Amino acid sequence: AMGARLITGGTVYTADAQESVHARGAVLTVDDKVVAVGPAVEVEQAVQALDPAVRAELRRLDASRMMVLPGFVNAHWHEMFAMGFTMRGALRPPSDRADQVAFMGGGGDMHQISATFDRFDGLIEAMTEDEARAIAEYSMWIQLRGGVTTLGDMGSLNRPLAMVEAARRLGMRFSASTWASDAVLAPDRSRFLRTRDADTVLASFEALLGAVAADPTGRIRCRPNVSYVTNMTDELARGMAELVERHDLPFATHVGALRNEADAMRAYHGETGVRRLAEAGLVDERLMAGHSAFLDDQEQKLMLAGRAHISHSPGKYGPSGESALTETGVVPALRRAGLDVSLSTDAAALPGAGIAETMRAAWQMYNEMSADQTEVLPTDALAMATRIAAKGLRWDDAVGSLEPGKQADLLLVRTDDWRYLLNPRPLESFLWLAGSADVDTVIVGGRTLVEGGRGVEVDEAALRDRYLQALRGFTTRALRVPAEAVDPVLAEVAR
Amino acid sequence: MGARLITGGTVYTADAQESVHARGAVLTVDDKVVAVGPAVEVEQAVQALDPAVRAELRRLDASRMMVLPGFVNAHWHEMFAMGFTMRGALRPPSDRADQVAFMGGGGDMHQISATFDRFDGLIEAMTEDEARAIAEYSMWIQLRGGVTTLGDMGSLNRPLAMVEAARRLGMRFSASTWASDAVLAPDRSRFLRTRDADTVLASFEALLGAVAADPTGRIRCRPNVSYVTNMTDELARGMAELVERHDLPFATHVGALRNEADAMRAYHGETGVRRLAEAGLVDERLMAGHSAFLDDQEQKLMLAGRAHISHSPGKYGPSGESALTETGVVPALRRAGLDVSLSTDAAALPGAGIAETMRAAWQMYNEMSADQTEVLPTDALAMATRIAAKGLRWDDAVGSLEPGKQADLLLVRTDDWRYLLNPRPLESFLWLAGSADVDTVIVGGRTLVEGGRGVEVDEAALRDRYLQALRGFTTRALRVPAEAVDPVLAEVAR
Ligand SMILES: [Zn+2]
Ligand SMILES: [Zn+2]
Repeated sequence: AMGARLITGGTVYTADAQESVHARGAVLTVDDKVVAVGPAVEVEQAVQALDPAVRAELRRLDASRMMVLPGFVNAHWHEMFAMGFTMRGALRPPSDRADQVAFMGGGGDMHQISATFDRFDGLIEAMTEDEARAIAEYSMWIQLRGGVTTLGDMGSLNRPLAMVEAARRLGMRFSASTWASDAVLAPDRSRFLRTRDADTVLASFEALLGAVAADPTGRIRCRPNVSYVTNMTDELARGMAELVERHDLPFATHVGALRNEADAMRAYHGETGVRRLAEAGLVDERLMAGHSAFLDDQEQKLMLAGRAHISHSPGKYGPSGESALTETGVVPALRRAGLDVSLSTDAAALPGAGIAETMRAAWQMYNEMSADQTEVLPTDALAMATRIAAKGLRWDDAVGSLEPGKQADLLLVRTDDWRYLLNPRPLESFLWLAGSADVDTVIVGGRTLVEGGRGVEVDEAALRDRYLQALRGFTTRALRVPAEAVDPVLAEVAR
Repeated sequence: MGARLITGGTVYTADAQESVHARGAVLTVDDKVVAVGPAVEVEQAVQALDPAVRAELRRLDASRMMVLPGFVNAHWHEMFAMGFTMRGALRPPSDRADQVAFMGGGGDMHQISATFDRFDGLIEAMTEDEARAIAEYSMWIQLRGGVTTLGDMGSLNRPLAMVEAARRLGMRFSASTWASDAVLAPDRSRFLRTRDADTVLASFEALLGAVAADPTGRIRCRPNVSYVTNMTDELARGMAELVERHDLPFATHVGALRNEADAMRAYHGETGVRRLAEAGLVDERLMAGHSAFLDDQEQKLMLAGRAHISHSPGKYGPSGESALTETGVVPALRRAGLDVSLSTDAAALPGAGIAETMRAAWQMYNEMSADQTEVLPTDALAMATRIAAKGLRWDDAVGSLEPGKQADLLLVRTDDWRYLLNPRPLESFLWLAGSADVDTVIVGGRTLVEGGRGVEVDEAALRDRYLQALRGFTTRALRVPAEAVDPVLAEVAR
């Protein structure tokens, strides 16, 4: 962006170190940065202290009927929209009555999960560049529409460079990754099959790192991940450790996700996920561990001693049949012991809970478990979806809070309807009765991308129609689903 | 009102089979559903009407919509009179100095008991106009969120003001009166009796007599006890006699808090469910609010009596209550075949509606059991419709879209990104939608809400009368200085 903007009159949640809230607050931005944030009258002094040239073109946004938030940082996300017709998706009968416990449910089917994750590379290769771009753009637009200004890929069924291109075009921030799986649990062999050379998987991530260095927007970073500790060799783990030290990067993986994980890990690898990561030298401040609930006392102590990070998705565990909240209570207990814990959406093949829905879930579920309405305050849920997530992503230098020097990444929500009436804590009303759909305005680096809940830098109808066309092509050609099953569903879409 | 055909959308019936019809239809004549099913089946029912009826048939195009039964919120309290005081409008915008209070940390049973015993005094200080203006706005919020049948389980309001508000808004209401005849005082080792049980019972009989004539089919009543802490044996035995004589449902709060059983034993010598069981109140009439802190014998009494539990998993966390995971008893009793419905409870400011509560149950019950099928989305719907109507003893008329039942239904728009390609729009609704996403509300075939707007109410007027009433009551009855109240009311974006 170019020029100064003053967003004044609303309640401003900063998610700074003090979790500061300013009723009748203001945010002054110049180009892509926040320069001043506080009470309207304090910020008005900063305006009078600008270069006259800058003040003369200052745009004033009246936000008195609005709440101002930092942009959501969704640090644990997967692009999976290519599986819309197959994965718990568009071909199910409308009735749910015949549904069965499957996949992640009932403790986890570890063989099926391992095998499914090892198949990703083959399905990515079956995708056209246009299908990748069209599906990435729509999938990432849905995140942006729900207030996500910084999105973290932790392993996607899509082409990394298609997703980088989608992020560049949409105007949002993206931490790109590659799919990394070099082992599969084969029960008929009584061993893991080493499915790939660790060094080839690491070279692919270095090729992505080289391509993202060439992007000049400052909006694209990358972070290597391992799909899941079941699908990781010692050689992949040691290589990731060496790569993240050499390039000074964050690192992400899924670990302690499922009840049946530890038993499969001991049987096939001879050791549980966190202890294998710890041996490789990966349990340290760089680590974002997805889920990380099924940890014994030694593994909890390794996470605390390393000052690691856990990303938690309490909005989506129930519908997947996962028990990564209440079966162990470990993630809330590690948060109480001073571990950084952020909130993330995870993802599915169809639209599911956004950050706003995940913030509500944490606020309900952590407080209920501890019989304590102060364990997660609404401003805690916000910090867990903004500043603390940015810290796990190692992007808190630039995003996650409204503070002088950080990027002008912010959301406006309308607070003038019955849901907000008389509440001096509009964030609380937002967690009670609002969601992703209630994000009104989205600004990234001082540029408005969304306004009145509408994209102002995209053709929403085009994003939708290209996604449906891409999904049809990929589903019929790559997934070999008959056109007879696909076309009736696409004919029912309300355009 | 005539015949209406609502066709083209996905129709959730919450009938006995939990039937769902993609490209389904609902045919209504006057106040009743006459046909529901596939569009082509229902189209046959249209051709089978009297020609006079068919000639004036109106068609609603619902092809871009999902159709639900009207939500039955069987456990609600009108508390909007406490907007400035109770966790409300005078708090600082920063939450950082908040402390565990009231229901939190196991429950402050002395403070809870004392607070509940003060209700009769505050209701008495209310004008009829204050009561009506606050009731109407409070109940409009329920209606706006898709609640077509609302159950009072003890309100800070005048019963007949709330009946009048329900009559005017066009929704269904089970009215109650406030019942508290004991308090747990810290200076005592036994309950202090505060009222004659017969006076408390006479108040409910005056309400029952006032609504007895009502011909609309929209007003019923159900006696409640506030909380078993504030109930004498004489009140309990009197309620039992009243509900037998008048053939009524019965509701109370029991096993709500960790610290309840210990206070109950210390002051009454017996826990809530056993005291209800002694009175003869643990039977099919009982809707027990919360009912999580039950030992083995009390769970057995609930199952043997075929009692009903109303659960509010949407609101436990923010109150610091642990009525879901600390015991896991409510999900376990549901698995054992006890009727369990979902309710909002209520607060003094707008909180989780039924839609938010349905999502909560769907996330939280499934996560606890590592089983995505323990509560299916259609289960969450049944728990907020047909099963709640059964607990309220109104399932004769409402709670499901079936021939003969009232034409009480909701339309939700399903044409945006949230719903795209999902053949289970209810699932997308629980993921990404809420109370605000209710588009149309029909009660007995009359449209009360359309495009998320009141059809036959001035929403700005309901708001402004509520704020006027709230100001009077807050400054006069709650003695909050005008200096604290007027700056808040001046900041309302009209
Ligand atoms: Zn994940
Ligand atoms: Zn209640």
